[PDB]
Amino acid sequence: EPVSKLRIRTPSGEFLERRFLASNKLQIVFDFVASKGFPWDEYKLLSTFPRRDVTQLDPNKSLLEVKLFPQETLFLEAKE
Repeated sequence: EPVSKLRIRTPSGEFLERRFLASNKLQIVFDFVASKGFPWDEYKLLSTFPRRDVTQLDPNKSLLEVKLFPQETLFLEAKE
């Protein structure tokens, strides 16, 4: 029960920030960024290394299961 600390950079270049259960399902993060106004159908959620569009990952997996732990910076970007 330890701490995933994510920093999402917005298109404005500003930094969304918050912590989750590393045991927390991925959909949770999906919702967090969505609630802050950044919807899946419209935005790629990018991890640098290994470069993956996290949105494209199965929402059921854990942040632990997806190497999102314990100190990542992510990137939102228009799927247009």
